[PDB]
Amino acid sequence: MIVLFVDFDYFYAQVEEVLNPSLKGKPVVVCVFSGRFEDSGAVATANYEARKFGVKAGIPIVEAKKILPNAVYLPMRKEVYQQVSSRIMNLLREYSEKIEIASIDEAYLDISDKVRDYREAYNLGLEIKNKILEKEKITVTVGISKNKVFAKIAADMAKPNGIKVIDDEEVKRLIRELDIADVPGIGNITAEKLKKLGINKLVDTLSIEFDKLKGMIGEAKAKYLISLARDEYNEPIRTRVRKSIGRIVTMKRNSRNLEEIKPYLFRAIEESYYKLDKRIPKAIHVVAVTEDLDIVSRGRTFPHGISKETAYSESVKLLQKILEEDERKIRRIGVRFSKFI
DNA sequence: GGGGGAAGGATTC
DNA sequence: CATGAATCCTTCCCCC
Ligand SMILES: Nc1ncnc2c1ncn2[C@H]1C[C@H](O)[C@@H](COP(=O)(O)OP(=O)(O)OP(=O)(O)O)O1
Ligand SMILES: [Ca+2]
Ligand SMILES: [Ca+2]
Ligand SMILES: [Ca+2]
Repeated sequence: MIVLFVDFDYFYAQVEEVLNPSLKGKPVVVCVFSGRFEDSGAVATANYEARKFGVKAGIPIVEAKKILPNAVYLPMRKEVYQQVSSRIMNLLREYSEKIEIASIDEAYLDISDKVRDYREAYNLGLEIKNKILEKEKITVTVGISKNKVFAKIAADMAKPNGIKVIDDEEVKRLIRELDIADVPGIGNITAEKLKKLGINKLVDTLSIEFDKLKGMIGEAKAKYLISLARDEYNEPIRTRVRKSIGRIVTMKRNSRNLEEIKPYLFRAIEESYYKLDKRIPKAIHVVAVTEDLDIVSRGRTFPHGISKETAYSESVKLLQKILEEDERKIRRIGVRFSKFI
């Protein structure tokens, strides 16, 4: 089995560079403006010119301007990036019918029956980078290995605008030298739990009784890491379909007033329904972000589909339930629809 | 005991 | 200061 992972470089900002080439070379910061005070919000992503100085995804726009006050700041345009992404995704289909689209800018290709070895896979890589660079003017990093995880790790090491292969020989090496934290699916919270257990590299997970592992990070995460350490991880490439659709907005100011909140909530439902387009949900959840960045939610599944009318009234109750069951103020309110018919 | 779904949350990218 | 969706976990609950 041979996997080829494609990851587009600094995607949102690169698409803005493509649409306005006079930007290539200058630090570009794509942000989400919360409408609260001035320049309130966060950075969705930034090109590398900007990342050299610490401006990256997740930091306040405010801290970014303090560092790069003259950089170009642009408001995120998700719809545009999505259509550009869809076109690139369609180009990849012509290289394998077995393709897994993991996110707006990541995709795994199962190229076992289109190639015989790593030389041809690597070659197919350059061919794909070029096809995309020509047709869309988007540079992408490619990763190639025996399974999805290592394909992705490969790209993580080769980005930006790179390509790298991790042969079986190097796979066994990494399982021993690679920092467990660099393994996809291992975030700051799990990496921490892993250190207290003394597990610092993939291999280390073998010198520990599975039961203590399952207890600390869960069974799923345990079997996952153990199979990667044993080098028997071989999850297939599957076409994934939406199981959920929703939206959450930020308020001008925190609140607990049902009447002051409703507008934002209804706005979220209107936009969610628009995205459902033909899909009908049997379940709805109202999600709130408390004044201290905590997340609470109340839901309800119905035996039948939900009409926009029902959604509107039901969401109000679930919101009231949240207020009744939590004294804190709400910072962000929103809805989520799932269990489509 | 244990299947199976539902609800609220934890984590990750 | 702090802007969509998947997968997994724990606890309930109904029930044969
Ligand atoms: N914190 C975030 N907030 C909003 N969107 C995000 C965030 N992190 C990532 N994204 C989105 C927008 C990015 O362009 C896209 C690509 O995934 P990402 O992990 O960030 O790849 P990257 O390291 O190559 O840079 P880039 O973010 O520009 O693509 O995912
Ligand atoms: Ca990515
Ligand atoms: Ca990317
Ligand atoms: Ca990590």
